[PDB]
Amino acid sequence: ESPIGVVVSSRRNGPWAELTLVLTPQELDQGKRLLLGELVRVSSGGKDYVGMVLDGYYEPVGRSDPTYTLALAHINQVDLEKEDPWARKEVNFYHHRIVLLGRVVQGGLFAPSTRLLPPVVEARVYRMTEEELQRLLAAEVRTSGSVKAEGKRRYAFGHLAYGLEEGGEYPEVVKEVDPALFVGRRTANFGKTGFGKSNENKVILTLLAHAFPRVGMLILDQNAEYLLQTEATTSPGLAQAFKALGIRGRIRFYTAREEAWARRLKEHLGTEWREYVEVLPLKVDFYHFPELAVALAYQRRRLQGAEPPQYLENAFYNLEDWKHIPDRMAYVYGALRKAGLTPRKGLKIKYKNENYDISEEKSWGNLQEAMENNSQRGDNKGGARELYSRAKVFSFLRAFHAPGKEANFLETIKEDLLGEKTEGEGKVVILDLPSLGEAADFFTLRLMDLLFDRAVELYGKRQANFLVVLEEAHNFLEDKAGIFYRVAKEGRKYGIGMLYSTQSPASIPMEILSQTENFLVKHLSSEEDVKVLKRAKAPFAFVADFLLSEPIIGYSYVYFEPYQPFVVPLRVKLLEHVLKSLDS
Amino acid sequence: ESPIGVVVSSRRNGPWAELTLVLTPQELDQGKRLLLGELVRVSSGGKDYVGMVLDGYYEPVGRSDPTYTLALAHINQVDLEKEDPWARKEVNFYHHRIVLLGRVVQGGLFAPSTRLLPPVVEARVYRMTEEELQRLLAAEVRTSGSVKAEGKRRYAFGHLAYGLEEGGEYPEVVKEVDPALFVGRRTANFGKTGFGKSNENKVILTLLAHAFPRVGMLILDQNAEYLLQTEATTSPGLAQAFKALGIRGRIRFYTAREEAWARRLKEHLGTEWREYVEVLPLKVDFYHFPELAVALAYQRRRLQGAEPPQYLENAFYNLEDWKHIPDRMAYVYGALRKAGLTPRKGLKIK
Amino acid sequence: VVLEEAHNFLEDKAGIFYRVAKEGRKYGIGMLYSTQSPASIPMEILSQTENFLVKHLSSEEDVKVLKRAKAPFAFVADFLLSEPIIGYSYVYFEPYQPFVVPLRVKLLEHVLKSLDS
Amino acid sequence: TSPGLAQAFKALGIRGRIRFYTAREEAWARRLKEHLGTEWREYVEVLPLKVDFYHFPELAVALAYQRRRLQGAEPPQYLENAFYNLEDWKHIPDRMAYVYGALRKAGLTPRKGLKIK
Amino acid sequence: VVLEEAHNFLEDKAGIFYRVAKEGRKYGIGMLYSTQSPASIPMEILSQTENFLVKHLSSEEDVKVLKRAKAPFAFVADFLLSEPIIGYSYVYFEPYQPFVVPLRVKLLEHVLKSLDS
Repeated sequence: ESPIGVVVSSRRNGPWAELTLVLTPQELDQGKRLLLGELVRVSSGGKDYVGMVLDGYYEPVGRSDPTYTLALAHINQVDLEKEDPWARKEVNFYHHRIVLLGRVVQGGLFAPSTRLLPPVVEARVYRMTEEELQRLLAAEVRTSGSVKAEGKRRYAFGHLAYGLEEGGEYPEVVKEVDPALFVGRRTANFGKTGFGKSNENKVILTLLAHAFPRVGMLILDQNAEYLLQTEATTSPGLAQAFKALGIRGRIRFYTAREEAWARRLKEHLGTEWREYVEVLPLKVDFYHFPELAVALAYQRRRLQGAEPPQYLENAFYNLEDWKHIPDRMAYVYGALRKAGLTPRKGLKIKYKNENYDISEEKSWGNLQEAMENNSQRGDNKGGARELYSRAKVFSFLRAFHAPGKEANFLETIKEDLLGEKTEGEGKVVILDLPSLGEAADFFTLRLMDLLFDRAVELYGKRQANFLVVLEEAHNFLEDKAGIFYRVAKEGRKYGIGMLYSTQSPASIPMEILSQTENFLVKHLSSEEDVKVLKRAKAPFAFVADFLLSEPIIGYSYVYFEPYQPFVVPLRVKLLEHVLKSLDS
Repeated sequence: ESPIGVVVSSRRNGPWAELTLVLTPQELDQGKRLLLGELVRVSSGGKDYVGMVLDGYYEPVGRSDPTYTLALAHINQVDLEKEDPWARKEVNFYHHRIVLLGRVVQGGLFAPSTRLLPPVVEARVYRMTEEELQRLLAAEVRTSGSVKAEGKRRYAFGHLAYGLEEGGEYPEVVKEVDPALFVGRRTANFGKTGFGKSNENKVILTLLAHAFPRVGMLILDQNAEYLLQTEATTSPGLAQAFKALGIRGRIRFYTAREEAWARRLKEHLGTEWREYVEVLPLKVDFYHFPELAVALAYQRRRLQGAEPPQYLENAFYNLEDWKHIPDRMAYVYGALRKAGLTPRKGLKIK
Repeated sequence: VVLEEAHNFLEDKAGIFYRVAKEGRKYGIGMLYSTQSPASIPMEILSQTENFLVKHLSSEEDVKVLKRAKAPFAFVADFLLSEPIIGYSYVYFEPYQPFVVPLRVKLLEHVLKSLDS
Repeated sequence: TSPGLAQAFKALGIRGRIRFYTAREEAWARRLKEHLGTEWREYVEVLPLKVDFYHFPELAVALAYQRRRLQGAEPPQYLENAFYNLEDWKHIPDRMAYVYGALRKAGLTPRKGLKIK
Repeated sequence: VVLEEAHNFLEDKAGIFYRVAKEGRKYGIGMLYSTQSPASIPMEILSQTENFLVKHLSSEEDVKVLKRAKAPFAFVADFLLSEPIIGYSYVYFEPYQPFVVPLRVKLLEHVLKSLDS
């Protein structure tokens, strides 16, 4: 209840007002210290201001020579702490710099900065208490003289901390976050690898599922750390988090390794694991969907110089026309069978006028010979015949082919997220991208194009209401004509949110960064990464030096646009403690 | 075990916390000195910090005029050491700056930098011991309240040194690396030629080969230095190191001068050199891979303004299609034959 | 992949070596690249590099870009700029190393004599 | 609580000045009925936002030519030729037959009674 | 190979003399090239050079480039800029020479007289 020190000066340094505080020898003996980045209370003329410690330095006070006094005692082996108390009282001062961030007025409105500069005899500095700190983190910017809205329930996201220093942690001062900030808005996760990215991504997704049971998710799992993230560690995944919370029939898992994941799911979720996770195949029968086979081959590696062959281009554009002619479709099916794709039993074609059986080895030989008897003159050289002759281009499709499937998981996911009968009620979709091998990039881009077009059709009727979780976003957001770039720019108009994570803010386009609403930043060691962060968001200039020099795991700076007063340093809660708290 | 000097100032300079201390005449006469870049211990408030010596200079202490005093002592031919000791002790001070890197807490956790700034009357500076240095070099970053992870075996890489200055070499403080740091990640080697790049690269490759016998290497040797010892140097190559370590049948050497390299390998490794190194040709049959020849023609020098001919462009972009028409392949084979490339016996075209 | 004089290959952002250096971690391909001109290497590769071994550099731009890439290299700029010592290198292995460590590096002969024992 | 231009015009008594173009006429008409009342047709006029591409093929050609072009732009030659010579083609009927046939094969339903030569 | 007015042959990266300078050490071909403006030589060739014999330079760009290539030349930049002395040369042989040494070079007549004895 006493002032920390004495205010000796004040001024305005650019757009911010600052004051100088001095700690006396009597106070330093009692152990009174000020940490950097700490928030303090400044009282001047009946008004309370919000302050922050910026700098600390040593200056002589009065007519003293600290260097001569201290050096002389060392030479004479004089113990200042015990033998010469009067020489210790004249050099034991310390200075600090405090900025005035603003005020909390009315009913939680935050008035930024100030136009009144306090005189040195009217200003006092106090240490904030836990009750005051709780009301400070709830302050927010609204217009003027208006009533606070209140409303949706809030959830604890993390508690205030000032680094790893002893006494700088406040477990009871928690920042409560309304999960509505992550619905329909962009969220960026920055920081070095292995500093707490996955824990705070799973915490966000667990709060969204609990608070909003009608908002879906599309998780493109690149590192396989979202379904069962036990991963020989002790941090649970979303499937285990949902089991604890009692959420059933909301996770749909797509993978090409169904047997491997089913065994893992059984040993972690128990015998009843099918009530929480549904496993679906990512393999497709290319005989049922030959248009996917041509599209996959049309957009392959194309070593250095891009050389899309003419015969693939003709088949790519005119494959739908060929489906009405059984004569031409024989070459398409024969091309797939020649490459080595195993067909289902009983599959029959209608080459010429005789029905052949591709699945049978003897009849497949007769069809092969008949395709050479006709191919003895001009006939229809080109088009379908080119595919049959150059059928080695479909060799790589063997890994993705499963006879007798008729699934088309691309259409299944669209019905899961934007289906008419699947209206609301939530649906979490997790895709095992590594199991898709080299076709993961083709199917991910094709899926996003399919989902975005359906979201536009629903405009004026209902919103999409699903979130896109993207990992290593710098590989997808760097192209101004990419589908992910368009979603991150035009997705707010159709109720589509994005939670994209990357290790470097400098690799994201500045126009994408300037539109992101929520920022969660961890340790960054690159000068350009910090500079880009300060360029996009002005408030991040007060924590720029801390980010460069403090590799602390689990320590994050959060900022939610547009009505948050300042950047709050937080120690993000572990998912294990979130589950226990949500169990009440 | 006494403080090195007296701390006279402290502040924060950017993202780091620095302090200024003074060395007294008594300490300089006994030979107590601080090396630049040396790691020291800082005691403050019952806590230990790691500090690094960054700068040193000379500044007058008190109301003294060192220039006038020294100049007038020199002018009058006065031995300050044995004739006027008071004047000598009035000006024999030195100043040093030390930055605080962080703290070691729990069982080796490293807490970086500091949010707390020490008052000048309680801070003290001590020299580090070899045991403390060994403990400090083993510290690392981990979350909180956890134990060490340990695991795989480590191999010594080098020992701490503070330059070529005497007394700054610590052979007992070795740094041990885990070779898994080099598997699947990126490593950069910077420095001008002749200052130890090749030795470090060969040490890293030998450690990786010994520790991980399942990971291969593709070495692009532009200087012909990684296989055998270079002229005027006795530093062995990878073949000699593999022979010493007993690794057999893992090196496949590709060259266009197999005879000379075989002679050198017989000279160095001996009669049984074929159990360690396999020498292979570096030639391509261009009648079976005409695309290689077409590409080699298409990315020639093109001096000054580039001059890529149209026919070479269309060949480079349409050889795949031309491979299915006999006359185009006949023309290409005829061009190759007219160039001078002898074909294999019995080759027939259509 | 062991690559020498990497500034001739990593400069081209459309080249194969740039793509390898940027995306080889996913497929399990490692890179060890050596050069005496760090300033000609793109900042993305420098900032995403894990292990660093730095020796004497006779150019201010190289040391400046080294400091810009990683913050802990800010305390060893002058020593690198002014001291041509053979076999003396500053090492930094990411991501849990506190600071840059100066080392007199062992010779290959000593390493072999230690390994065979 | 901030009113739109339609509600402000209704408050000010300004009639027949707003012409609203949308592709969701039904939903916007529902919203206008909810907000402005039964006489919303005296203030706001809702009009479609569609084009008959069989009568304006230049719009279709311009739409196809200037599309997204992911990564580096790769404009096809035939699209450029059409984009620069459709006006000339308009005076040669059997060349226009190909354009109309392509539009038909795309899936654009035509009006009743359309004839080509 | 002894080359005069080297800036006319070393400008192009695809030239034969550029390739001889860049890759000629692996085959045992040496080069001694003379030019008046160091700023006309590409920085690759300048960084690949070992021996430097520098005389009076009056342009700031030349001395700036020379300092950028070789740091030890920053100690004699002003002397080079201000003193047109005939026969006065600063020598520096890489990579083990401590500092740049200023010399008055022996004339050919005196060299012949000394070598005869």
